[PDB]
Amino acid sequence: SEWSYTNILTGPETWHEHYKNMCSGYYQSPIDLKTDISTLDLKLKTVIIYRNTSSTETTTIQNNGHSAEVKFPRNTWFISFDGILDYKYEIIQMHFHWGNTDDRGSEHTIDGFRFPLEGHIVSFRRQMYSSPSEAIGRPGGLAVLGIMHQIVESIKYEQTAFKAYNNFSGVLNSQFVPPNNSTIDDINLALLLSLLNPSRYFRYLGSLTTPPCTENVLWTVFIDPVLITREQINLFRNLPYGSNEKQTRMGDNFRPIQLLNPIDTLASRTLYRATARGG
Amino acid sequence: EWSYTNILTGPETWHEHYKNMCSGYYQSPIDLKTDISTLDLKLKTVIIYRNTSSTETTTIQNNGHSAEVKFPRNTWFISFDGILDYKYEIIQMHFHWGNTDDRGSEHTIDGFRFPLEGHIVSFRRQMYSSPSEAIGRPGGLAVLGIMHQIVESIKYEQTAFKAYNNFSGVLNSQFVPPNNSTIDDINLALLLSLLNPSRYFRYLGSLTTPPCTENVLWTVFIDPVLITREQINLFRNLPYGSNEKQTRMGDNFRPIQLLNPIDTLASRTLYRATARGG
Ligand SMILES: *[C@@H]1O[C@H](CO)[C@@H](O[C@@H]2O[C@H](CO)[C@@H](O)[C@H](O)[C@H]2NC(C)=O)[C@H](O)[C@H]1NC(C)=O
Ligand SMILES: NS(=O)(=O)c1ccc(CCNC(=S)Nc2ccc(I)cc2)cc1
Ligand SMILES: NS(=O)(=O)c1ccc(CCNC(=S)Nc2ccc(I)cc2)cc1
Ligand SMILES: *[C@@H]1O[C@H](CO)[C@@H](O)[C@H](O)[C@H]1NC(C)=O
Ligand SMILES: *[C@@H]1O[C@H](CO)[C@@H](O)[C@H](O)[C@H]1NC(C)=O
Ligand SMILES: *[C@@H]1O[C@H](CO)[C@@H](O)[C@H](O)[C@H]1NC(C)=O
Ligand SMILES: *[C@@H]1O[C@H](CO)[C@@H](O)[C@H](O)[C@H]1NC(C)=O
Ligand SMILES: [Zn+2]
Ligand SMILES: [Zn+2]
Repeated sequence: SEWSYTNILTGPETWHEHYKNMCSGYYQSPIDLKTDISTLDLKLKTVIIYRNTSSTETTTIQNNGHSAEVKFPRNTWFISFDGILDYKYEIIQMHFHWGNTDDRGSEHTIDGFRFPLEGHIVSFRRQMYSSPSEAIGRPGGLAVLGIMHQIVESIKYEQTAFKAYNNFSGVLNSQFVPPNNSTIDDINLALLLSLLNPSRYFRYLGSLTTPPCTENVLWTVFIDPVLITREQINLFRNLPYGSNEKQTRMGDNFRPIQLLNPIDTLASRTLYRATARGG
Repeated sequence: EWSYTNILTGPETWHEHYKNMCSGYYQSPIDLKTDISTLDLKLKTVIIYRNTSSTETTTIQNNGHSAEVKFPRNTWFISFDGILDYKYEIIQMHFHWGNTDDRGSEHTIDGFRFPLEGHIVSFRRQMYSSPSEAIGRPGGLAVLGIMHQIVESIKYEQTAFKAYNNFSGVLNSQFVPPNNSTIDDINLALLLSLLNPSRYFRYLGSLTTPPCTENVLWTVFIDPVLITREQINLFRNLPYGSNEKQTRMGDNFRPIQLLNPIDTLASRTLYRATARGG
């Protein structure tokens, strides 16, 4: 509402001035994920996403004016980074970033390459913090998974990411206006993760990619994309932007690339990478 | 003599010309049916791993029916149980593709054909001392099926051809049968990391070319690795062998077989694996 992607008064170039804590920082996201300048760390294990089977509550999705954001009910979806299914990270939401055109859209790049859509699965560190509102603002409170998606011409519906999303229960269209929300069938996040290799990813400490760009995010970005069709990406593009945006249709809702180590950093960060127990 | 495209020697005739075992009831490929398969949680992630002290060369041949990578002995292995103790040793990798982008794979998944199916062939070194003893004996072989799908937008480094090191450029019109060329080693571990190695169909079946021996433990990964139209067209530049009717190599896949033909004496089951978590 005080920031946008496309209105030059409030757009990404202004965030460092409008939200200095912390959009002016030097641990910002997204970054270029560079295979050659990253350190392989064999101790980083396969990611698991898993559901509390006795959870009953509804999932919703909202056009928040900046993105399409799925809101998961509490105590329902989890991430494990350590092989133990003990509720260390609890998923809160998933939102999406895409392009006006198929050659751009993602926040992260991989060796300079932009994907048409990047999904962000946002969790809080339940191991330490009892609620999301406690975690969102505090050191080390968040972990986000970045899921790239690529467009293919030939695929069965059932093998695309939209199958895991249950097609968003058909809710995406021009009438889905900010700030409306709608109930949807649940997203099968375990199926989504099975559509890529969950051992192969970049890992680094960074930030939220929208203001206030808090530097409290443990980032994991999977290298292999899940697959969607051109028709599916088009469903996002019919969403309208909020009125504080210049462009009418929602698209190009991604932040410009940040450096891993701007010149003013007082302690450099390292980009790590993981791969499966093999090779 | 056999072929894919000559109606006189082609797949419809294999059951008669090679009755052992192309007339059997445990033949491959099959349609891999998600709904009519049994999830078996005990089936673990597949690992491919290299003996880092091997230095022997890899080669590729146009054998007249496919392009076949031949790996040196004692070099590349598969583990299905998480232990790296050389139970399965990889022998070769070959490929099946179509004249057009909408067919080419031997297996289907829920009826869908992919443009290119790779077959990583290994022998059960746990029981048999050499590829030549395992290839015609019970339980001798295990093959991995790798589906590939065409994308328009991708960097070369993220395509399967990075793992293949472009086959050192040997895929071209002048690569005539039965020439063989030395190639850079194929990074099969990287290839496997391009898909989810816990998510696969598993069943007992057969070689997909004569003599169709019924001694193959099949593993077919569900998620495809990615290639470009340019890359698929390289395979289509290869010439077929002189006993094919078609000139350029393509449609070198066997028709779909049933999991359980009517005459079967003991039905087989299609299994499915997925990663721990859900
Ligand atoms: C997935 O969701 C979309 C809606 O977001 C469905 O698209 C609709 O298709 C029918 C016409 O056959 C009409 O209701 C509308 O023209 C479409 N909506 C828009 C905006 O395109 C689509 O059918 C769904 N797909 C599946 C497989 O369920
Ligand atoms: N693009 S990104 O992935 O880097 C990113 C992620 C998240 C944010 C905003 C945080 N707000 C949340 S999750 N609110 C919230 C959380 C719990 C509850 I109960 C109510 C509200 C910004 C950017
Ligand atoms: N399409 S398929 O994947 O079902 C399939 C069909 C046919 C074969 C049999 C080929 N025999 C081999 S591997 N001879 C061989 C033995 C030792 C050596 I050194 C080199 C080669 C294998 C796989
Ligand atoms: C699982 O769901 C039940 C009922 O909603 C809930 O009371 C329980 O706490 C949940 N378990 C978690 C969050 O680990
Ligand atoms: C979502 O929509 C309804 C109906 O318009 C509204 O009353 C409700 O408070 C909204 N809830 C959320 C999740 O913001
Ligand atoms: C690995 O290769 C070395 C040297 O090439 C060889 O002597 C050794 O047997 C191999 N290890 C195996 C096959 O397990
Ligand atoms: C493989 O193919 C393309 C050539 O057009 C290229 O960009 C890539 O560098 C080649 N790599 C090797 C190892 O030859
Ligand atoms: Zn985001
Ligand atoms: Zn084969």
